[PDB]
Parts: sequence; C-alpha cells; structure tokens
Amino acid sequence: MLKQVEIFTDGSCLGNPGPGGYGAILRYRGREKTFSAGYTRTTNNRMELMAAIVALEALKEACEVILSTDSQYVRQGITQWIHNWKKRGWKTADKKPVKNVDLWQRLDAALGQHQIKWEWVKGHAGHPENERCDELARAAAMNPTLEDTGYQVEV
Repeated sequence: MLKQVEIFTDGSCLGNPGPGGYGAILRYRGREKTFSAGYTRTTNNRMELMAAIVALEALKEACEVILSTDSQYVRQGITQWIHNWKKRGWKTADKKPVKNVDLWQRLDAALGQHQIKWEWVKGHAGHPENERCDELARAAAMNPTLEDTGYQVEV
C-alpha cells in the first residue's frame, strides 16, 4: 500500500479543435484506477487539463498526492498563471475571462482539498505510467463519445 496517492496524466488531440482524449492512472487505496474518454471536438490543452481533473475528483478525502505529467500547459498554469488569475478574478489584462476558465476553475476546486507535489516529466523520460496515459489518451481520441461542453472558438 502506497503512503501517497500517485497520479499520472496525459491528453491528446488530433486537431485544433478536433477529436481528442485523455488517460489518467490513479493509485488510491489498494487499487489502480484507469480513466480515459474521447471527446468529439476539443483541443490538446483542454484534454491535458481534463486528465488531472477527473483523477483528482476521484479523491473522496483530503490526500497527499504526487502528480506526474509532461504537460506544459498544466505546468505553466500551475507555476506562473493560476496564482495571478485568482487575484484578478479570473480575467486577462484586457478584462476578459481567461481561456479554459471552466477547466481551470474546476481543477482549482479539486486541488483545494489536497496536499500536492507536482512532478513535471520530460515527454521522453516519464515512467511507464505516463506512457500508458499517452496510449490511452491517443486511443480515446480515435473513438470519441463525449461532447466537450465548455469549448469555444472564442473567449
């Protein structure tokens, strides 16, 4: 039994927008849960965000998490933008709503409950679990069954 919840995520997309999917591996309690879904029209960034949200939302109590992803958008958001956006009421300098505010606000809520250690992997050097995420994410996008509701060409 791991003394820390381990989370691995990836997302993929064939176009901008296009069909896309996500893969998330969660090691919680004594099992290994795998999540993966495809969406009809979405973006890469949205899928990488969706990876992390679905895994964290599966966490029913406050936990000590370690999340590993090679995603630069999650990283960039988490390390340099997020802190700034709350202070600005989730707006851009031009007073418009941030892009993917629906996903960022949603992930924000999910982290609020936990102790999190972020591990930024290099695409070419993740653990066997990040690669499986890549493969799940890819397969999902090849067979999309869901609609990405917050997507806009727009805002």
